[PDB]
Amino acid sequence: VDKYTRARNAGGKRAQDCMLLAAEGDSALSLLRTGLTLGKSNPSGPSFDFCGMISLGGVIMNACKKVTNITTDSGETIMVRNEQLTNNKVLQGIVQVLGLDFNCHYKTQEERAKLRYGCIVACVDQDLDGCGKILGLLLAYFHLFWPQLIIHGFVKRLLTPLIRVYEKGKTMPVEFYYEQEFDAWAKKQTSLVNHTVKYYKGLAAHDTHEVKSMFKHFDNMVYTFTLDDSAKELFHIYFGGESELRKRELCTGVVPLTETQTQSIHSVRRIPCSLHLQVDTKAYKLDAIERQIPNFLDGMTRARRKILAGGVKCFASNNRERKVFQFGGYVADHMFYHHGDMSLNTSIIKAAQYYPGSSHLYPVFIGIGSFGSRHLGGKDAGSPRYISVQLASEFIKTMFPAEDSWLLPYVFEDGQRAEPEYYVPVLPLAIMEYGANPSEGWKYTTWARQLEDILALVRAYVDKDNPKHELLHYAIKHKITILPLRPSNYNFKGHLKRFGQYYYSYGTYDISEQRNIITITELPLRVPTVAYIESIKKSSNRMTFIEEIIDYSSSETIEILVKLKPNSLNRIVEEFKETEEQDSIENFLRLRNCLHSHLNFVKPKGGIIEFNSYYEILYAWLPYRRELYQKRLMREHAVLKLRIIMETAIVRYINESAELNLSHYEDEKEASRILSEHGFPPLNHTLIISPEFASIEELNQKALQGCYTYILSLQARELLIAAKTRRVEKIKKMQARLDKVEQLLQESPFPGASVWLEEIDAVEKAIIKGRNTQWKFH
Amino acid sequence: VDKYTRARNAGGKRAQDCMLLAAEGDSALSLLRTGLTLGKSNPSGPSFDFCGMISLGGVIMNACKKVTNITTDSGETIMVRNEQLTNNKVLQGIVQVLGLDFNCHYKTQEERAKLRYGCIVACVDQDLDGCGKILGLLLAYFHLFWPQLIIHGFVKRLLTPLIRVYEKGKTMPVEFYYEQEFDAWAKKQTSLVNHTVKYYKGLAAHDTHEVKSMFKHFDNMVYTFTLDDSAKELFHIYFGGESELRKRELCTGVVPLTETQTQSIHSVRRIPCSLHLQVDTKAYKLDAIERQIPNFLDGMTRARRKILAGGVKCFASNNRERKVFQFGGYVADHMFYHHGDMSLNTSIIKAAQYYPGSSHLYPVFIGIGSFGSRHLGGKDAGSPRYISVQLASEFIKTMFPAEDSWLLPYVFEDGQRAEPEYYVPVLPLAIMEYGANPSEGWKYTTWARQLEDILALVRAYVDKDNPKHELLHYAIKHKITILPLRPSNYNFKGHLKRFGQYYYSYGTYDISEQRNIITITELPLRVPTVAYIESIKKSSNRMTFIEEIIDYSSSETIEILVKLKPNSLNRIVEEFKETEEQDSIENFLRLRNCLHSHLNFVKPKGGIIEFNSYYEILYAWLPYRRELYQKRLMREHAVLKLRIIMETAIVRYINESAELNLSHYEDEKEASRILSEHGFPPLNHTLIISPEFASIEELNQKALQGCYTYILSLQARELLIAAKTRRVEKIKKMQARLDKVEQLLQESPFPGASVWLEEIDAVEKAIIKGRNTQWKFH
DNA sequence: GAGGTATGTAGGC
DNA sequence: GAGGTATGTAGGC
DNA sequence: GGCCGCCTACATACCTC
DNA sequence: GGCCGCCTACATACCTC
Ligand SMILES: COc1cc([C@@H]2c3cc4c(cc3[C@@H](O[C@@H]3O[C@@H]5CO[C@@H](C)O[C@H]5[C@H](O)[C@H]3O)[C@H]3COC(=O)[C@H]23)OCO4)cc(OC)c1O
Ligand SMILES: COc1cc([C@@H]2c3cc4c(cc3[C@@H](O[C@@H]3O[C@@H]5CO[C@@H](C)O[C@H]5[C@H](O)[C@H]3O)[C@H]3COC(=O)[C@H]23)OCO4)cc(OC)c1O
Ligand SMILES: [Mg+2]
Ligand SMILES: [Mg+2]
Repeated sequence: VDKYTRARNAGGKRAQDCMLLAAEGDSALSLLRTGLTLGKSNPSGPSFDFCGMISLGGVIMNACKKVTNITTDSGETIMVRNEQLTNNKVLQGIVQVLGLDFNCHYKTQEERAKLRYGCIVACVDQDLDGCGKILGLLLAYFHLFWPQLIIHGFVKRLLTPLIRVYEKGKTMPVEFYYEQEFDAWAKKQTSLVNHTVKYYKGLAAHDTHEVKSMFKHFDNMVYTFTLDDSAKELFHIYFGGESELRKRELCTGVVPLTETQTQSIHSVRRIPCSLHLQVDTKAYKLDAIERQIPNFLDGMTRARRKILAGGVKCFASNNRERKVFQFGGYVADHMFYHHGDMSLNTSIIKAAQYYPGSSHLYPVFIGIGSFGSRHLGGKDAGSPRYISVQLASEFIKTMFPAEDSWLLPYVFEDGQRAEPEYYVPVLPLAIMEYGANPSEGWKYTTWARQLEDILALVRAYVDKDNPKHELLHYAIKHKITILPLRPSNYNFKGHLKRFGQYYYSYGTYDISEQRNIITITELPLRVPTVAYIESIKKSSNRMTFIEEIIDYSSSETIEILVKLKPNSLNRIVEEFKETEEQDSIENFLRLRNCLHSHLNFVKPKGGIIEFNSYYEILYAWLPYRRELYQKRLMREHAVLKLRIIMETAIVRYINESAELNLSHYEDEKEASRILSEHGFPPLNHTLIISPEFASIEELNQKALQGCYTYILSLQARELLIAAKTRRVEKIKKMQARLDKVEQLLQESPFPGASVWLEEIDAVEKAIIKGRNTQWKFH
Repeated sequence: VDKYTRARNAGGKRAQDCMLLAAEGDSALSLLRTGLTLGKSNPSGPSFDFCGMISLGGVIMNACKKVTNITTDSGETIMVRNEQLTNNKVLQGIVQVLGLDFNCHYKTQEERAKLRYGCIVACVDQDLDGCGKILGLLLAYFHLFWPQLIIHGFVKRLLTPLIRVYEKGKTMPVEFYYEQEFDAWAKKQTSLVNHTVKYYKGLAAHDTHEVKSMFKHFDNMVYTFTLDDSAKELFHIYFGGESELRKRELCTGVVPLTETQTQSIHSVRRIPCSLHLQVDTKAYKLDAIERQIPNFLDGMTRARRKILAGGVKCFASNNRERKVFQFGGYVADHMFYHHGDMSLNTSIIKAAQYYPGSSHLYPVFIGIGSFGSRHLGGKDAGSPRYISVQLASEFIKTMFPAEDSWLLPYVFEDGQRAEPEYYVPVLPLAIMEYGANPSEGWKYTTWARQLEDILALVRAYVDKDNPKHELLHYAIKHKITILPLRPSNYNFKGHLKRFGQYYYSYGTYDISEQRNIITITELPLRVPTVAYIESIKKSSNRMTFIEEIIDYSSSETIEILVKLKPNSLNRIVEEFKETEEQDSIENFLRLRNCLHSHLNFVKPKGGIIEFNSYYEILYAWLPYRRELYQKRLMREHAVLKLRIIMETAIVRYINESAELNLSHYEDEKEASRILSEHGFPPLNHTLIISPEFASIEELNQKALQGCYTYILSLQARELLIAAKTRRVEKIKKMQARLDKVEQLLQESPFPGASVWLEEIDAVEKAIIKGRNTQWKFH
């Protein structure tokens, strides 16, 4: 068994006194090695005797979905392990280490005494990924096979502090375990004075003195799992079985533990399995749902919106090419991505990919390097080390305006601003892209719609001159859906058809009877075009009718020749019995693809939402964009009023500076006093010149007060009359813009509808420019 | 054979038309895959037929040092391959692919026809590492075993452009191959207008259109190696044999190719092996010498000083902990490290390590995490992802002053400033650290001296009040070396002894005759203390006298018990015959270590230098520090005079601003004209407030001219009388400092000697503070 | 007297 | 009517 | 996310005649 | 510096009675 340092005096007569430390990873392995190799000067703490160490190798395989429970009709319920379940390395290694067998029920004391270890202790990072997923899977495995071990306290975990607050002059921390508990303590505290807060997002984050202090009290922080009667149904719901049983379980939200329950947990270290599944596992499931399911407003997940915000910040100053690993490091540093860089780099590569049938029809990045062709389905991309990306600055700036970004709700990580909670683009991305992802109860599949039907719908909704504007609003009222929405034909030489309530994409083929070669030039929408030939070479009877398959397709195009038997050409027609929707050759070559859509997204609040059609998603996305435009115009009006009054005061001071002559006043106090005496308005120029994320009410409440720094901070060069004339012209331009904004707020359909129209035209032009340049705008 | 995609139609009757593409890495593999899978629309270019692909897996093993050439006395010179040479994976894979046997000499045409490929083509990055090292090793292998293959043009390479300059409106580049050629072309060019310069520091840097254009002319850029009569001695010198034979070969410098030779190379693609060894291999050897051998001024290699400069820039704003991989990415991005991050992260970890016997006695970083203990010799450090570092801000700022860093010579990469060419600290790091590195002809071994003898020497050199000042200067004159230099005793409980001309470090042991257990508590200076017990468990007779060895040592301390045979205690004394320098037990347990020093460093110019003693290194380091102090004081004097005159002009304008009243002047032109009329001095305040990297002559030549921006850029708040009084006091302080500087330049030993003394005291205090806090200054 | 074997360091492929 | 087998996507371990 | 072949020198061990 | 086991759902194939 690899990554297993055997504990001495284990497996013998003293085996009942030995514990096995199951680590979720190698960082936990290193922490355990340090703690157990403390050795001398720490006799109370454990050493490698009576303490074995084993790694779980990340998450483990869910055995609830592997067991079959067949042939229980013989009077006994026998459970048969899957061959994939039998051949797993980590589970069989754990079974070998413990010396346990599946056939035996560990009822009496002797059966447990047969074990090679007294108990198994799990050490995982104090986070959702590991405390609720890895530990949850391990607990489910043990409950599924040997419930008596959990009942008799064979399974336990070592609990580590997530957050430590140190008060100055005191060496003991508060070691809080959950974010909610720490927040409650902080709000209970009068102030955070002389308090240093440290977050341990992983076991390896602990320091040498910290791990020494932990292992000094290693007899503590060890909690035994207990099995209740209600735990069976919870284990069945969360792991294994039908997905729907957990769907209705994951649409509610995590119920926090009562104070009495937490007090019982900490007083005596006996964690019920039901409570663990209710809290930690459910929290992990909800987080994974919010992490792997896109938000319908921006059509992109937390990872991809985080990447987009990081790219916007990184490439704003200069659009120079950046290596994928460097950009991922920048995103993790600035956007507070605390998971890793393998998945982040993979997500960046996927976001920057662009080929026929790729997931992203309008990528947010332009990629320099080899990002993979349609033939490998994006799997042939090069390493992130030697691959560069750039921000599609014009497409993003026309699709995600910065002024909109200023007014979006934002996610705050540890009190610091991070990527926005959601973006509200001028056009719905959730309808314009492809995707097929499972996530802990819900599957997400989306097929992109044409960028002619969506444009028509949005323009008819916004433009009052559109003849279908009133009809479209009535459709919004009563869900008529008068205008059509159709799958995108871009980069697809086949043809889409609709039968019943389903769409099918067909590849095209050429038959040369005299040459007896079948030429296929376009395959279904998202087939990898290389796994396709493997599928057609593995169909037993399909391969019998043919002799050779050669792939002459270059990049971006498909051209495959099939040499078949001379007498089979008619026989195939007799073999497959073509229907009205697919031909005999299409049936033979699997050229038809039924496209299914699972329109499951996450709400802006954080829940799950399911749409029956793409019209519903569009109708849900419309009001958010309307309200964003309206509030953006209102904020622009307010800030422009403030800027006009500030600039008028500035010009007045520039005019009167000769008369005032503040060169003979003591300091800023006297100068501010005399400026207030002369009637100059007090206002904080920092907020006026840059409101940033300032709402209307706070903008007003902060601009009503302030200092006279605007007057004091202006340089001598601004006193020249040319600068004053430029300032006056700027005031005229700003007041004209203010009048235009006031006109915009009174527009007939809704405020800012015309601005939405020009934005739509600009983003359409940018998208066309991208399409006709292979998404290489240079 | 792994990483080998067999070419079709190879190994048969058409094998003579097939070529094998030997790639130094997987990025080259990806480039070759793209080029060969271009396929359609590129019929002239090659495809996977007639073109095999194989990876070299980085550098290969040098077979010149593995062959033995034994038993040639039988009338024939038979060469015997080493078992390590036989068992190498990559070389045997290449041999299998080609179908080459070692016994046969490929004289006639039939023997070459027996080969499975027509020729072997090497593709490597156009840089010193790969074109001169990997290709050089491959050429040496082929020349050593089958010279007739090189003679008959079996070995060839594909050459790629290092630098491409594109002129606007023209699609063809200039594709320059060497830095010298590109520099000559650029200086020949009148100006760099409408020219875009792209550097390809690796094959994967090429773009899709670029690789398509390259493979369109793939019949070109293929150069066959030719063997000359003079190539045998060159191959022997550069690879294999004695090191000294190349020592005198690497102390000269690379001789550039003549224009006629380069014209012959590019006319007919026939590269002589002698020219390749003379240019590319020698350049690689010189670069590796400069890369792996520290500079005696700062005692750190190019990578290490690059890391130091990157850390100084990164942690200057905030000393917050940074992950090792993040810091390595920052260093690579800002200091232009174009090799990787594996070696960079390893170097960062080694630089931040601190334990008894570690290489760095005074690390430049304080490490948060597990950097490894003395037991594994630093090999037990954790992964760079979960390990943090901080800059030892006070130690660095007292040891590498910033004002010194302003005046150092700097390395410019592609016209952009990078880490300094060398640091010259207040105390010689080359004398105060450990190290043992081979580098292409020279070995570097250094044992740190005590930080009491070095301090005494430097203080006696600098302080004129020291009673040995004149004696030390006379010693400098005639190399007496009156004062002693001894190895450091810190973190070493043993004792150093000197015999003849060599120093020996001894571990200490305690003998308990009644207990019959030998307890060793301190081992030699740099033994890993775990490989030590492996060495003592592998000595056949040394293990016979003993029964058990147990390691009770914790971190930072050594405590090992040896249980030996009851009657062996006296027999060991009879077995080993103790000498006057080592005892019988010390001989038995290998507790004596002779410390050897190979004082080989790199000159600031770029050569190699060898010192016979540490006194020579100290005497070489002293004048550089003296001159830096003198020039720093000169620059301070000049810039302080400039700041005095600028501030006096500023105060005069602030006083007269009421009378001037520039508020009625049209623009900056008239304002500057009237200021010049009033007698205000013109000078560029940007250089005055921050000369940054500016010499005396350029500082003067730029300060004599300038604009009046200093007057125009000052804010209104500065016109208050308190600001004017503060400015006047600042002028008084700066003039007093100027007088003190003028006094400093007239100091008796040399200018700035006293400043050197205070610097020495400050760095000694900071070092002591680190020493007594386990290098954890917090 | 016998050497050729294996190790080991930092900066790189 | 027979189900259990294998695959496959993106974000994570 | 760990792990593994190589170069370069030079000294020091062991091993075998 | 590449490469490899897992979770999550769901539809669609094949395979076998
Ligand atoms: C060895 O050390 C540990 C490894 C792991 C697993 C892991 C486990 C594996 C395994 C591979 C991996 C690997 O995943 C790979 O990442 C790749 C990243 O690029 C993308 C393109 O492709 C991904 C592979 O699809 C995936 O397989 C690790 C990445 O980060 C992890 O957490 C993964 O192959 C065999 O078992 C967990 C640990 O404890 C927490 C460890 O200590
Ligand atoms: C697989 O892909 C390639 C690999 C390579 C080699 C390499 C080769 C190896 C091998 C390992 C390695 C590995 O070195 C390892 O790095 C580690 C980095 O952390 C430090 C602590 O420890 C280092 C190991 O001491 C070293 O062994 C690569 C790192 O960068 C390289 O260049 C190395 O084990 C077997 O053969 C070259 C290529 O073409 C250019 C490749 O395509
Ligand atoms: Mg985690
Ligand atoms: Mg290179």
